[PDB]
Amino acid sequence: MYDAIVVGGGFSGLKAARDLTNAGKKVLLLEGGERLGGRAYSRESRNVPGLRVEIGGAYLHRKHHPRLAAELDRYGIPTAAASEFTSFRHRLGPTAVDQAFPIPGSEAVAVEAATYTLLRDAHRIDLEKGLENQDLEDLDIPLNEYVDKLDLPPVSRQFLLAWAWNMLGQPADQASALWMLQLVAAHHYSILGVVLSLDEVFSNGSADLVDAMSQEIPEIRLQTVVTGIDQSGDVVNVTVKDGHAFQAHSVIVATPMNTWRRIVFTPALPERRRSVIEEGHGGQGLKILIHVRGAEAGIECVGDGIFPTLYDYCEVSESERLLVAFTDSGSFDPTDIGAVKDAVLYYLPEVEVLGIDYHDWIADPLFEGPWVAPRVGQFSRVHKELGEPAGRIHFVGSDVSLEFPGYIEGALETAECAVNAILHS
Amino acid sequence: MYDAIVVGGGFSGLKAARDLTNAGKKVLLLEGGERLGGRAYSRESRNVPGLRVEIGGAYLHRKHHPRLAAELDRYGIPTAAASEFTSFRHRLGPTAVDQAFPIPGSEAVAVEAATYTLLRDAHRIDLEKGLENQDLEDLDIPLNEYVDKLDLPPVSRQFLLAWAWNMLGQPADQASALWMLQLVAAHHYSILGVVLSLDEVFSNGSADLVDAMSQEIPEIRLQTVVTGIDQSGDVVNVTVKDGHAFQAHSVIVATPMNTWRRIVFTPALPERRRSVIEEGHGGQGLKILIHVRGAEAGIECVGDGIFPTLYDYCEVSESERLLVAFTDSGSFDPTDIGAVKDAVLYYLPEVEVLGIDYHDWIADPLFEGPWVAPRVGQFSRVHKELGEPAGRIHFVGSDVSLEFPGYIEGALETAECAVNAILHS
Ligand SMILES: Cc1cc2nc3c(=O)[nH]c(=O)nc-3n(C[C@H](O)[C@H](O)[C@H](O)COP(=O)(O)OP(=O)(O)OC[C@H]3O[C@@H](n4cnc5c(N)ncnc54)[C@H](O)[C@@H]3O)c2cc1C
Ligand SMILES: Cc1cc2nc3c(=O)[nH]c(=O)nc-3n(C[C@H](O)[C@H](O)[C@H](O)COP(=O)(O)OP(=O)(O)OC[C@H]3O[C@@H](n4cnc5c(N)ncnc54)[C@H](O)[C@@H]3O)c2cc1C
Ligand SMILES: NCCc1ccc(O)c(O)c1
Ligand SMILES: NCCc1ccc(O)c(O)c1
Repeated sequence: MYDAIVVGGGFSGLKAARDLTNAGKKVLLLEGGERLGGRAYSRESRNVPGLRVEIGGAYLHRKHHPRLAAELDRYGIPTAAASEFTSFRHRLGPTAVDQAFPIPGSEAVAVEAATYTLLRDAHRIDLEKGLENQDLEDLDIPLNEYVDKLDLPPVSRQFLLAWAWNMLGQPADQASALWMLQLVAAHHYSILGVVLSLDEVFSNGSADLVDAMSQEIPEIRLQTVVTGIDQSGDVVNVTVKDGHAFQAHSVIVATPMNTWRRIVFTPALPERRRSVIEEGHGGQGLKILIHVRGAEAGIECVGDGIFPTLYDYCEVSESERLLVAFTDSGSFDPTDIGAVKDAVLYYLPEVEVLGIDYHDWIADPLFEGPWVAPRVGQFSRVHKELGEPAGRIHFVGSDVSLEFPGYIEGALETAECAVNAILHS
Repeated sequence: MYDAIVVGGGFSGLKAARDLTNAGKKVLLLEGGERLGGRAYSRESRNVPGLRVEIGGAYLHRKHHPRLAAELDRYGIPTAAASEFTSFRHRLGPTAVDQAFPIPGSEAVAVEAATYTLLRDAHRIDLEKGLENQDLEDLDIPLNEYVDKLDLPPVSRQFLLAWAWNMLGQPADQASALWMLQLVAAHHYSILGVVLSLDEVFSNGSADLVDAMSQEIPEIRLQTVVTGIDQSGDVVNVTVKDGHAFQAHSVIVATPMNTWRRIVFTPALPERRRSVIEEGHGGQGLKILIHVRGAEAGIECVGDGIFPTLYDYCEVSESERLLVAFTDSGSFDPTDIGAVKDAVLYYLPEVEVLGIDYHDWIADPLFEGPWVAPRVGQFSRVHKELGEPAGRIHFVGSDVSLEFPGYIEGALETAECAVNAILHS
């Protein structure tokens, strides 16, 4: 019997389990997989033997992510500034300029006006109240309709759409405008900031921080899949797939939102949460690492291709590199290499694709999705509650962070909040 | 005896007198000077014999100025697109980029945030209510204080300040923030638009339109200075400096705001207007035409110099040009050529000043100022009323336009409005 059982060994669970430990509590961390880190997954490249790649969460920005920064400072984890872009190869039409900010002057007045509308709209969201408690329904519509209302000329329109596709992991017709404004809000009410937060990387991968953190957790069970969390008795009983149950005064669910439906909760969770939990969020982010020949360093491409963005990731040799493409799994099949060639050649006709590397987050039973993105209409029905305690069971993780959802920083923030709650209750 | 006496032969009076005429009214136009056009003043250059220069109002933009556009269309007056800028020589510090929009990326987030604040603030102004009827007092503070609140990094801060100086004709400490926001509002709620409205010029000078218009006015008295307007009787009596009085059912005052205090009105004007009329507005715009050698075509300079802006105006020969500088008459003495050399050399150290040409609008008794700019605190006390009828006497002109003050378009709009009022009353 434990003071707390933490279910899930991504950053959320790891921080929770460690902080509770250091506070003097008796803590058990249960991880379903064979590794720690969750959606922060560094490993050897499938294409380049010996090369260590981030297959999920990679980037941070110290100004926007103070908790993460403090983790890095705590353990002396080195960070390098992310791959700089010297070469611009956009597909935004003939009037675009080949630089990082490709808007031409002919569009400046329009961009000015949209910047006001977007920020006005984002200034409606208060980041503590929850997206369902602020009469924001009018905004919770498909992104494409919202962007059609803005009436943007071609370059800025497509530029906005491409990054929106990248960041949200959803085509414009499935993405919620409200959620886009939520990301704008989370970045100190900045549209620009949403892209400028790709500022830094882990010099040796996320696993450095994963290991530094796990060092301080005395009890961890890998390969342990929780299937039931039962709080009907005086002490919470946690049921596991293959073996003896575990019990604790408190349980922290630190698993991905889309996996919650695979656990039996007793009693059943508060009913307002149930339909969203059953359908899952709509995130379909697809990140592909593309092994290439013939690409010069520092390329960045944004445009109207099936890869909204494609840019430099890593140097492999003097002739070979890794590029990264973002798109979504409903729109693109990464196992279709011809398709990948076409998507790449569209921006970079001189570039030869050697191979691809990715992780199928959706098909992974321990995840059932990459980062969170709500379906249209979801989060104006229920959002804040999803991360609220139901009795003695707490819910944490990037997925339910109000402050920085979809980012490592969000995983850390929700954890902090659960820890403090437990240290009083 | 006339249906109407129009006092002043700038664009305002000219349109009024013509439209009233064409409506079948019996109209007399009284002009104090020896020319028509007022602050739209084309003439021979003082520096370059044979060269025709705009010494006042020169630029327009068809999208922002529909009335002016229709005048030009009516008379087939040719317009050329204004001098294009190929060369940028800013004094905005070492991080500025030498292009028309000199903001660097390091400042983009800050500019984004200020753009929201500025436009939010400008969106408070409704362009029909008058700046004194909307609880805008909080904004009617010195521009420098308002801009200090925005907390802008060096390039965008100085860039904003320099154009504000240019457009308002006042140093930051004397200019009202409210008035700046008013200009933003007038340009379809665009900061950018305030500078992009320098779009076109009269191919042969403003006098073309002045003449086309005056052709259609059958009675005009030049060298006729009105000194009194007396409406105590049944018919308005207009007193003139040297000679017999004139009378009419209606009088349109179409003279510059700052000259109104030199006329005796009977009865005295409504008392709320009196103190502003006595002090005059604070406009001190100084436009200097600088004859130069050693300047290549297409130069534009913006910066922190005593000339906030200095840019290409006219080609004189293969070695000689005219540049134009804007500043204000309280800050700079244009008769001091050494000073002019220093101001120019500051941006363009290779450029030799041959001579200068300007008009002293403030010292001209028929004007007592260039374009309107209120003193801090003036227009939130009284603004809309200044252009409102006092009995049978109407007040028109750029100075009192709510829609486009300081522009020819404003002169046209106020006139239209007086004409319609008279055609009913
Ligand atoms: C492609 C991609 C790119 C990203 N890039 C960035 C980025 O650049 N910057 C950034 O900040 N973030 C990025 N992220 C987001 C970030 O990686 C995650 O949002 C964050 O790591 C979430 O961590 P977590 O602790 O909330 O949950 P997770 O990391 O998902 O951890 C959940 C853990 O629970 C375990 N689990 C699941 N089911 C059970 C079960 N029933 N029983 C026991 N254990 C179970 C899982 O194995 C997993 O270890 C990216 C994400 C993806 C998918
Ligand atoms: C330096 C400068 C640059 C400018 N640049 C531009 C520009 O680029 N674009 C733009 O749109 N506008 C510009 N303007 C503004 C524009 O020129 C004026 O605001 C506009 O022409 C005002 O015209 P008006 O009809 O209101 O009055 P005015 O043009 O001033 O006409 C008033 C008339 O009344 C006469 N008068 C004065 N007192 C008496 C009296 N007591 N009795 C009889 N008659 C009298 C004067 O002689 C004058 O003819 C500029 C102005 C200046 C000063
Ligand atoms: N909700 C944003 C999650 C995210 C994080 C990193 C990325 O590179 C990305 O495209 C999207
Ligand atoms: N109130 C703006 C009046 C104005 C008009 C033309 C100019 O060139 C200028 O600097 C200012």
